Amino acid sequence: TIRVVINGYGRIGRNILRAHYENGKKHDIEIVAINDLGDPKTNAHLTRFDTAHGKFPGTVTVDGDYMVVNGDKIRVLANRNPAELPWGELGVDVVLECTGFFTSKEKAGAHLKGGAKKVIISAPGGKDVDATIVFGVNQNVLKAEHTVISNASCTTNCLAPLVKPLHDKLGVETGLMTTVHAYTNDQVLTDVYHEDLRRARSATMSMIPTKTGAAAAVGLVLPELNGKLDGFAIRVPTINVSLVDLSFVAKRDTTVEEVNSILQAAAEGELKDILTYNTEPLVSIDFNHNPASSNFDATLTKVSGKLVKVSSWYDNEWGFSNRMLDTTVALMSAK
Amino acid sequence: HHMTIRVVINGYGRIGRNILRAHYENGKKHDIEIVAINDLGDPKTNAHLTRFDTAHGKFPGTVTVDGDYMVVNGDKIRVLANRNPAELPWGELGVDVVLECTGFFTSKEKAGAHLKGGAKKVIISAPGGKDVDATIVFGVNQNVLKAEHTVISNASCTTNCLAPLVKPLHDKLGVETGLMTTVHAYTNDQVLTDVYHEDLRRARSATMSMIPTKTGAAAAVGLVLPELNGKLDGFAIRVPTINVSLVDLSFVAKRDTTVEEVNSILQAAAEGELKDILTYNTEPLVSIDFNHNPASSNFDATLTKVSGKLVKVSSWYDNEWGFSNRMLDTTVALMSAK
Amino acid sequence: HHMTIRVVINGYGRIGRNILRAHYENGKKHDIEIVAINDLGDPKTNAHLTRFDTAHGKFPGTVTVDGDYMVVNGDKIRVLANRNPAELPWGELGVDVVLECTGFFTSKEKAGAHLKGGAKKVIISAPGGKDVDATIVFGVNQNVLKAEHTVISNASCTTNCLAPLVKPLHDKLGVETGLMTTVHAYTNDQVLTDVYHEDLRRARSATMSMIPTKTGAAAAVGLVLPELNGKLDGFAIRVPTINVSLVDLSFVAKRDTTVEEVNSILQAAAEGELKDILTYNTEPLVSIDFNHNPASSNFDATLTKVSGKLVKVSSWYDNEWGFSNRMLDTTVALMSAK
Amino acid sequence: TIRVVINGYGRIGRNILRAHYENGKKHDIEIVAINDLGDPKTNAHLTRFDTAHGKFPGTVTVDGDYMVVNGDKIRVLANRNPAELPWGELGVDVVLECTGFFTSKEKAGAHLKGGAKKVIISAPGGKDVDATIVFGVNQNVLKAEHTVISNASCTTNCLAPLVKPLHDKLGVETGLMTTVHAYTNDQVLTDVYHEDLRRARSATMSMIPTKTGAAAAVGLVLPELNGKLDGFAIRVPTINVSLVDLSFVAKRDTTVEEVNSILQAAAEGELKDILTYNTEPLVSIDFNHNPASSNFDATLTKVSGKLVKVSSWYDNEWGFSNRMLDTTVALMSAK
Ligand SMILES: [Mg+2]
Ligand SMILES: [Mg+2]
Ligand SMILES: [Mg+2]
Ligand SMILES: [Mg+2]
Ligand SMILES: [Mg+2]
Ligand SMILES: [Mg+2]
Repeated sequence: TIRVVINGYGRIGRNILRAHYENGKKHDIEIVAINDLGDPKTNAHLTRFDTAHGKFPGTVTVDGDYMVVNGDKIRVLANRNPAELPWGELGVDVVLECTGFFTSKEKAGAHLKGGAKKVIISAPGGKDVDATIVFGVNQNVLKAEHTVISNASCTTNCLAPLVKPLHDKLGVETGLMTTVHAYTNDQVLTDVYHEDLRRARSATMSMIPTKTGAAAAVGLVLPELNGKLDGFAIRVPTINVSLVDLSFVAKRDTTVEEVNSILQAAAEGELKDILTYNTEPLVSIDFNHNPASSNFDATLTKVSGKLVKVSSWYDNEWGFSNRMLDTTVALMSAK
Repeated sequence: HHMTIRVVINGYGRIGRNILRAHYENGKKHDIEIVAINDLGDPKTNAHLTRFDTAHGKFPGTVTVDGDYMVVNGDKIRVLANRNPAELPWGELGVDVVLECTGFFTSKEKAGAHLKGGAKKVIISAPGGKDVDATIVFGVNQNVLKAEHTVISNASCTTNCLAPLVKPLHDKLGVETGLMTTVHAYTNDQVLTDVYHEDLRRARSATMSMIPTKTGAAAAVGLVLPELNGKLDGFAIRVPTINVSLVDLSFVAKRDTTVEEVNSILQAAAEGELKDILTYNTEPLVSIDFNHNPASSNFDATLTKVSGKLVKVSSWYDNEWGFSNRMLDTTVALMSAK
Repeated sequence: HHMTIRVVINGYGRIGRNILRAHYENGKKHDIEIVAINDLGDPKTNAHLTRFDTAHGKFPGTVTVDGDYMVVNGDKIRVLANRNPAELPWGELGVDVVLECTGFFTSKEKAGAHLKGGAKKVIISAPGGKDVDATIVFGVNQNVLKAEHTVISNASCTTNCLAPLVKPLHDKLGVETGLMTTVHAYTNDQVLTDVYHEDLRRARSATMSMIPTKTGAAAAVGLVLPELNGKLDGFAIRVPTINVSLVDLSFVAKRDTTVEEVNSILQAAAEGELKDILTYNTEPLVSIDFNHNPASSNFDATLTKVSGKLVKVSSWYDNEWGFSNRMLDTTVALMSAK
Repeated sequence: TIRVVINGYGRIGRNILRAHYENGKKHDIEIVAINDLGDPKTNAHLTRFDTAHGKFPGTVTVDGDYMVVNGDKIRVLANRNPAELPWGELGVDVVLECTGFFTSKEKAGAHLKGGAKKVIISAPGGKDVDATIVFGVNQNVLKAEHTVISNASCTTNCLAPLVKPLHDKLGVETGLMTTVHAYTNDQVLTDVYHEDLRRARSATMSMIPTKTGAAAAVGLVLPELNGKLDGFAIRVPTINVSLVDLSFVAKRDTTVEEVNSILQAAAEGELKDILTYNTEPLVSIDFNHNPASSNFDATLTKVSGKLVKVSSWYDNEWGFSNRMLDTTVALMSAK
């Protein structure tokens, strides 16, 4: 059994914890501690009640130095310097690094000095991380020697399962992505100073372009695609669930039904439960709280010559949270 | 206006009301007088909706109802309510052009009822049936209009954004094939909370979801640019904004190009032949900054991507206001055709 | 269910569909079987809208269309489509109670057409005409029901929130007079972007504004609590949320009271006679936390204010789900009446 | 002519500046400097483009140490310690204190040490401020000796003009207010740690109660009402424009038309242009960018016995911004 801690009990951290309990602790993981600078009773309240993900169906209480979730005593800690955290004295196998402040292999390595064996960054990592993993696509690159890895981004976890079967079975010459994306807490309600002049604008009233690294990052996960994809994001006024819209030039002629069949076979085969195959006339909220990384919408496929468009819905919080647990197991399992 | 084009609006829904607002808000720049509105609603309600709008704010002007007339900045506009266009007193009113905005008369056969009532021409504020005399994106193909054309289509808001964007690129680079997504504001064909609709996706709350919907607007470019017939297709994703939309076109160029070259082609078009129809934008703007912008296509050079021969270009458009202003442009072009 | 109450739903709009969902989502807690739905829409569309909802999420269960039946968790529900209730085969189906959810048959005279078709009783999912046999807020006055009552009203969602809130306070403090504002989620009588409506305020975009609207729900308390007849009035402010509303009642008490005393009165009622109808809340919650809550009135003790003899009490309510569950409660009470 | 500076060029500061220029500089004021920690080009961009208030109709450029607005050179400064600001060397008459960090008479007095003559706090002040002003209701309490005052809050500026004529002409025994209020930037897009557990919840999806001091603060402005009013706020998903809903026990019997007539007479008399009188069937967005403090909606009045309900719409940004300019003049004019 793998002993995990969560560094940063924000939205990502809370959703990882909820994902662990809501699936019946399918993974051989015990969350033995949370480190967060906020006070425990507020963080427990925000675990019990969420707007996007509703009420936690389990039980959460705070008892002394512990937050108790479905009977499990999770040690609460509040040290801003990771190397002083008692990870070694606590037997910590994997730190889920969810603060957003320690996204390089160097900064995230402080957890190793404090006694933890490994760290998974809940976001794209520096150039210098040991690996960048989309679980279901490249977790086989993991090795026992790795100690700081990145779990990529929500968007890369949607795109890579979509493009891998298509590149294998059809061939991707080049591609361009737009992700139509729910707003996030790096955005604002009404216009206010921001480093980025577009994210400074009300997220509730506008479509807001923003830069994405996900199309390029698929090159890390699928090296044969390095340099072949580019794109951007459009943030729109929804609280959760996003859409990858990928246009690509196929290397040979194809049809709508062949493209769809390739993805259906992948969803029943090696990408089962990571990639799903959807034919019903659904809308974005129907994928809220769906734990898949990539919900391919076969109803939206278009083919015009060699030009193909494919679209996939993803819960940009819940899919990623569940993948953090899958990657935790695969990392402790690497030889 | 004197010895002017006399127009009437059939259907005073949002499209018709926004044509009237566009005409008055630029000071009747076009040599047009709106002399009647036919609509089945209470005239006092239609007058109130002209004074106050959520998306387009308060009308800068005066609107009163005085008997059988709605008076706008002093202009007396006859208010009618008849379901059958052939019974409308268009000959009596000396109508040059009916702006047909109901959605119920989109073929030449149906719209011809206005001509029976004595109007000289009809412009459908939407894609037309296969029998219409022309389909016009003003700035792109108004030169095809002739004096013989009597029932025409002004295409759609989305086609009016796409065609100015793709015409310069096709002329300089060639288009092999292209696929469009329009990320589009919701419209009144959608719903607040889930309820019966003919379309199972538009049956779903528009305020809470991204909602795919079909649109023929990319295929329709072939009616205005015949060299592109059959080469473009696409669909729409409706999102929770009240107005302003984004055309996102991915296409395969016939030769190699670059971000800078694509942007330069569109900059030249915006400064030249497509001035005021197509604009060129480099500032870090968001969709609401194009609300109440009368251009057809506000190209956003900051978003251009090129990977191999695949190009993505994106253009913002006020899906109500641009089209409203183009209806007036096309009215003048039609009446000027020789 | 065996030797059960056989119900049908006339009108499968949101109100009717949410009754069906409420029945199945609590596992058919009530000894009721829904044996038919009459609606003019395509049954496959109505089935899809039962499986997926924005406000209430996915139905936890199965829904298929198999011939003339919609099959819900294995239960065969006959699907009908007839505009005239007197032609519906209610006698053939052994219907005990029609849940009348169309909005078109709210008087006893009109709803009596269901009785001509052979149903035994009708419950209108809305305020009734002056001729209905009873108006029921379950938990407050279901004891007035008699076996002779055949067409009744279940009042409105807002009356079902207000009456449980005010009944305990009137009993212990006395109400001289009261005025209510309900801060209310938008509904499908409103619009996404401004368009013609009979009401000039509901003609305006519901997503961008606070919109006042009339409601008789405070006056209607007098039908269920006659001692309060004529003492309460109010109106609604529609705001941009899809579901869950807030009753905000200001009233003048007949004796002096305090925040703590007011809260204690409502706590005792919630723990006693009004259990599960009225809840008592002290946690720092917001409206979405009451979405899909089946109570009629979720009193929020954190909001209580008293200044002199003026009291303000506020209660959250899922304006769809509470009422849906109460329709089922009132069905059982009506069929149990002696 | 009064030489003004803006400390804190956030939303309040930007809207004060826009209000000055959009009304044709009706007030005998020159904004001679802005002090803000953000960089000038971002703040100029956010002056040119706003979501709630649209595009500034004037011209804004940055030229060296100055932001030029409609031809006026406004000195730009970036000192976080007010006493080091060159206010004296710059002839600063009134500092409009808009940071939200200096809301006591003591903390705000740092501007006086730096050489400014007076400070107006753009929010409720400490117990210790020299005065709390709702312009149009009590600006006559101002005196030459005052050096730190508060301009109250947006909500108090809506409520006080509403209640003053009613108390004078009818009599307010007691009252309770609900303000149905647009969200603000102290709220969040999706649930995240906050000091207040209700404001920690998504402002776009819920009605969110919050505490207000405005009903009590009307006691400062109208001492005869001290202790007689209480209330709270409900934040709802709109970006701007709010509603005061006041229920009160009148001291004598009255009617809907008398209540409305009292307010109509006040809107044409002493409260002209501060209080407006509205009978059209309007909704909240129709009052966006309206510079009044209190837009009374006569269509909503209710009277049941001695119990009266009156409602007033207010642009909670624009009305207050315009009042800051009115109060600036009245403060420099006090003898
Ligand atoms: Mg002429
Ligand atoms: Mg005729
Ligand atoms: Mg000729
Ligand atoms: Mg039975
Ligand atoms: Mg029969
Ligand atoms: Mg009996």
